[PDB]
Amino acid sequence: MKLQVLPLSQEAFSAYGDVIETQQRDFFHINNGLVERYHDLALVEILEQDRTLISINRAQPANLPLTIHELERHPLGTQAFIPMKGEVFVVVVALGDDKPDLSTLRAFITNGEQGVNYHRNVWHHPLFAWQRVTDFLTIDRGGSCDVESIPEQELCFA
Amino acid sequence: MKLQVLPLSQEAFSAYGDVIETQQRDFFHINNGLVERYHDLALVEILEQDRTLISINRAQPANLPLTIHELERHPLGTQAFIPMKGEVFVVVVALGDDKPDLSTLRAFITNGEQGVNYHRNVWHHPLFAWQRVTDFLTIDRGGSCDVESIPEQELCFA
Repeated sequence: MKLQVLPLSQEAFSAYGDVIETQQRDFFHINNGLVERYHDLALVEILEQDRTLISINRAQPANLPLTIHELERHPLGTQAFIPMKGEVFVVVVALGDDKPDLSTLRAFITNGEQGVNYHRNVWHHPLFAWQRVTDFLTIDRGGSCDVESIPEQELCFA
Repeated sequence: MKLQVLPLSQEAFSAYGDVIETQQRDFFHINNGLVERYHDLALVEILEQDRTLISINRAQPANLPLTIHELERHPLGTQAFIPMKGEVFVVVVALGDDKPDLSTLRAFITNGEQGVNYHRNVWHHPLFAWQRVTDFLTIDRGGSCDVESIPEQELCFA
């Protein structure tokens, strides 16, 4: 089953989470104008844990052609990923209350200038780099989530 | 008044906050080993606000030679800064319950591979880039902090 990978945008990703980027986003000038502050880009949410967690996930690149078969979901908290050095990366998402609703499965490749923030219960493929090793700053609950199998998918670019 | 800038390290910065880096830090292997997760790097803390905020601060470079004279502190929450593209940056910190205790004033230059996380009430100079424009991913309360003047300081490298 082929799954076309589309460019990442806030509009197309609205149902799964937030896109962390500055392009076409509102900001406040701070100081003489030395700093531009692009406020509230991602809705962080953590349940059953007063403290949020900041970590660094160093993910290896995946074998090409990419072909996922599993999906995870964190019902207890959101999870953000921001490339450490501005590298491009891929994400696969899907909705569904019980199991992943295949009709809502989507694949997105970033422009190398945007991060991502998965909303609670959103199904997404486990982290993996694209082309070369990559460091991702993570912002989530990360405690102890839900893995589910799906019909093998072969990601395509076109 | 000259102020020598020392290399940033967790040991020397322990009293002001946390250093977000992977070097010599403990991590868990995830998957067959595709991802390495370096858990809890920074103590995020927010008061009088259920939600944490994630934004991007685009700071202009400062005029050389660097010479600060003000210091701010956020009594209500911590504040993290992580360079977007791995660029080096400088930080000035100091403690003190009421006003900045000048005997604890310190300046630090990062190695371009580390972020920083200011603890509550810690005095730090407002954000500014080094050499060239820089994007910083921020993680704080950012509401509406306390600015205080100090004897002019000229930062030096040696």
